[PDB]
Amino acid sequence: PEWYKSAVFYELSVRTFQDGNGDGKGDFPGLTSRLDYLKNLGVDCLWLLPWFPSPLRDDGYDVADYRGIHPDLGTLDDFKVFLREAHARGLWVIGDLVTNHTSSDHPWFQAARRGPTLPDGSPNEYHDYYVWSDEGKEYADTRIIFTDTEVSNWTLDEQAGKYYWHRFFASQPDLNYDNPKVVEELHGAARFWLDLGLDGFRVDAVPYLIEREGTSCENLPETHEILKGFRAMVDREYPGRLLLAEATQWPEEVVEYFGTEAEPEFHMCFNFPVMPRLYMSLKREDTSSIREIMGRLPKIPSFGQWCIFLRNHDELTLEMVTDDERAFMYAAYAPDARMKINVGIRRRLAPLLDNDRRRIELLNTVLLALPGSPVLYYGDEIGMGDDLGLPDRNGVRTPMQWNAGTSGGFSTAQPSDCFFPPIQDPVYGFGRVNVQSQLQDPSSLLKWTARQLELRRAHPAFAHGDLTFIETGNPAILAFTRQYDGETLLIVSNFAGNAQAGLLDLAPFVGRAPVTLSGASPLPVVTGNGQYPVVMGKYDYYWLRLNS
Amino acid sequence: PEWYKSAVFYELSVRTFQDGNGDGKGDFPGLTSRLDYLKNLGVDCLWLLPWFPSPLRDDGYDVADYRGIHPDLGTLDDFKVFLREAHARGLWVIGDLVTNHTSSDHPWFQAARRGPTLPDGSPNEYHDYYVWSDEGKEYADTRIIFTDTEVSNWTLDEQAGKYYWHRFFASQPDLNYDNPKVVEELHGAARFWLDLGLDGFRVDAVPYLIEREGTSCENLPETHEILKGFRAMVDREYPGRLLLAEATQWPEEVVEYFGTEAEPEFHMCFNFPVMPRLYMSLKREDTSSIREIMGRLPKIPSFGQWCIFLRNHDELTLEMVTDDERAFMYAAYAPDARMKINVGIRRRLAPLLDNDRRRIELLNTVLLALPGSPVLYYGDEIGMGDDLGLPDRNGVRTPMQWNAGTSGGFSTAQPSDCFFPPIQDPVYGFGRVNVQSQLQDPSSLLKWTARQLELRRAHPAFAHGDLTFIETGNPAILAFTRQYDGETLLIVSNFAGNAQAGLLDLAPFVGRAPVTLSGASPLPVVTGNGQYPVVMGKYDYYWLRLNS
Ligand SMILES: [Ca+2]
Ligand SMILES: [Ca+2]
Ligand SMILES: [Mg+2]
Ligand SMILES: [Mg+2]
Repeated sequence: PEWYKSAVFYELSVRTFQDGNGDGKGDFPGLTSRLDYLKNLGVDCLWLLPWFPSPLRDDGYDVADYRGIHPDLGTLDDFKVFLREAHARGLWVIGDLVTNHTSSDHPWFQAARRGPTLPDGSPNEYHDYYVWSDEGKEYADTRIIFTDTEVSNWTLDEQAGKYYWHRFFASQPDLNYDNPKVVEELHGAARFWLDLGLDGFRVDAVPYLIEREGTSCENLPETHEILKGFRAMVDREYPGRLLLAEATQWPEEVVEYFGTEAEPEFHMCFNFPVMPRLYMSLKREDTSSIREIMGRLPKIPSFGQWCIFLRNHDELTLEMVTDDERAFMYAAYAPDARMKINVGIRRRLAPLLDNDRRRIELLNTVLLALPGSPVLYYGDEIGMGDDLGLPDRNGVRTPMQWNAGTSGGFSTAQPSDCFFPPIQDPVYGFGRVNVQSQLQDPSSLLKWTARQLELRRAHPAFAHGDLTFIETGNPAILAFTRQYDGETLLIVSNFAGNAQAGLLDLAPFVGRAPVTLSGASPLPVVTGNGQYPVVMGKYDYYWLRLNS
Repeated sequence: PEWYKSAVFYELSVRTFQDGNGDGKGDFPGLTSRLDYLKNLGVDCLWLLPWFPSPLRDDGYDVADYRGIHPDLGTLDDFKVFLREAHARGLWVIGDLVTNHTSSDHPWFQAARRGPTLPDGSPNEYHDYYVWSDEGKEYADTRIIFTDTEVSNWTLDEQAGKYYWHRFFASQPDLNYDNPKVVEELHGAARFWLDLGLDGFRVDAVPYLIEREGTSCENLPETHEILKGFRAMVDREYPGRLLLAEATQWPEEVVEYFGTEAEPEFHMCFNFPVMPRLYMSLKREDTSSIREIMGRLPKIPSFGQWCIFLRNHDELTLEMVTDDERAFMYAAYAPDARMKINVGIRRRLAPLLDNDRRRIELLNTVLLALPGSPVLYYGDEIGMGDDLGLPDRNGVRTPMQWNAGTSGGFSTAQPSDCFFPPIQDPVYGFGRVNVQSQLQDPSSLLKWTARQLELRRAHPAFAHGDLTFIETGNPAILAFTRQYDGETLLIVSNFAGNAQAGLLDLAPFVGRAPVTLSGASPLPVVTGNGQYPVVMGKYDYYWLRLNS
């Protein structure tokens, strides 16, 4: 099995994890100095948010140089020391590859906006890197992702006197993927980090590569053909590396980003479809949407693995739910207007769940039990909160809370001088929520998370097994089996806030003896018709194995 | 029923609870400012720790005066305005009436140590307030309560050329209740206080205030007789006022401190026998000794009400258990030698349980669901810790952690300047553990404790019902009914740290449905032989109702 299929992933931002030089901004020596924490947590793969030169208008997703380290973060040598130190402990590291767009400061765009003809009359080879219209009327009816900021995906450049296309901020013009030259520029950018030993990339915003009149300009077959060539290049020149897709689409579209056995595409795709449903079910005490949306997801190819997640550095996206589900999620998880942004909710995991550790634990166990490799949002493992006074999605990117000291140990700069201010409020601030506290606390959420990954790590069925929902006769009780190489696990979760009963249909397993995976406390052998009664307490989770 | 049977009791110490003036010592004006917090928590009755003037060689239980206010805590003025406010919100206030002994610095000993006759020739009336002994051989077959500090109960005084008796410290000379001017002086002690508004007293060290040869000098019939007088004096002169007794003995010998219907002693008595087997059964994951010690209590009189508790201002006493049980307890709950004292363990409740909230919540449920009126020890509702760098049992008596400011909000004096230092450590300290934080946090242990009080108060069969244990087929699962007034509670509690299956014996309720007390989700209907199957997750509590 390929290494990503057994990996626990951890998403962090360099600028926001550990400040190492007192200026208030995270950097590569600060991260390096913290690799022991990441390793002893149970993390296998670090996914780093963009680290390139950038004005930071979309926090570095507006790349101005695909081949440097951003001056806030240190030097290209600092990055080389970090990559070497992470590999010595057995961590993989992936980067973030912004294929769809660059920053409007990228030298390419500064050359492109000078018109099709550079002022001495010869053709301007860069003008064509980007996507231009005389009046910005093409691709109408296509939607706007940043609904609270942009009013058109086209914008007029003052010096070219034409419009350019951008699916995101106006400072992030789309790259033109019908220009073969653009394809090689990025294959070459991927080559520069892969040559240095990077283990692969998260690949950003992949559904939006190619645009076509008369289409939504999402999931276009031309976009898949490009992504196929990225994999064909990685497959030939860098066997073993990982390509992981960001694609918030509906199930029948997401699964396509794996390609096929004959035409592979991505190795991994975030399971965006399940993520909203975890939160809906919890609030409805009805888990059917989890089962319904899961059942819409086709089998993926042999090399493929889902990456399961609860929250990331973005808002909780309601882009891919129905109008009614969206409206239901806003009412349940966004009671204040300031809580929402671009068809999303911009809150951290713990505040989404009313800080109820039981609910945090339940979803964290659903995160570890579905088919796939899990990704942890940095700081979620100590129960970090949010700062919704910050703009856009910055509120869920406050600094990591290392201890109760100056700026939660993130920096020796004062809180007001850090890149984003470290949280200080009585519930979620660093005096109460910090890593030092929770390493010394015997029953902290940090120790739980570690123990629970330790638990997962000891049963490969969690990483490689099939999946089979079990009828429970109570919508509050979600039940499934995970089967692999002999072992059968049976996973039972109550999404209600009080005690619940069910009749598990274990008819296929009559005469088997369930045991807890933690300590093998025995449960009644399944007998008779196999209709098996269970009771559960509020948010309980049963991790069992079925012995034959 | 009488108000005590239906009340929530809160134990606190004025010195430790809230400083009003700035000198690092909790005073009555300050306690009076925190009366709303106790009201909103759902507490009915404050049991205070001795507020009387003292040298404090045993935090107020070496009493030098019985009829005034220790100047640390403020004035008698202040006490008035305090008892006026506690009553102006619906709070009963009881007091600690220290009986078997006084402080060696109490006028009646100061005078008594001058000998059996004054130098002028007139018999010293006071010399026989206390027990004396020419050659200290009278009363050998006796144990010393404080075995870490006292070698014997006799202490040779100098100025009276004589030994004198103390069951506790040499600075607490025992009182002589073969003297009737003594008895009068402690009926007169009371009269002082109940006449101002007080509602009763906890009675200190009842089983030891009468001593006689050839015996064990505890629980002697001569001793119970005086107590009957106190009750008699109180029923006669102050009707509807409480008497609660510290009676750490084996069960039957304790029940005797209630009186009988004919001649009655104490209304209320701490259920010392059960409090240790809770801790034992959690570690053993085997509740059998919880039943056994409740199954060895005799029924109690009508007016009689057990007082239930988990922890208090002392250590966790292990005095009344078998020598096998006392070794296991130490092995389980005192890994470090300096955590023991006087055949006991001097740790707070949250550290005793590894700061594991699930375990904390569990014992609290069983607290509030066993037959009695419960007493909560201050700070346990937020999870406070213990400081073993304090002497005696003062490690579980640190300042109330109110917020995250100067000294936890307990005082404006810095931590070095407080009567005892607040706790500052990364786990239990007041930057992480305080009231302000827990007021603001939807799922805090504070709000959980007051939610569970609200839930106890909607179901009077907790205070007033009887009690019947139910078979479960698994010693880890403790279940019992509490019936009263045509309502039946079914209380099911799992003491194991992993999931447990049980077979509950519900034969008497065939055709009834258990429904959760919280949220009213019904469980399946008891059918057949009433062998009702259950599964529980680690430390679950099911609070159910059985409908006709
Ligand atoms: Ca594009
Ligand atoms: Ca005595
Ligand atoms: Mg820095
Ligand atoms: Mg004071």
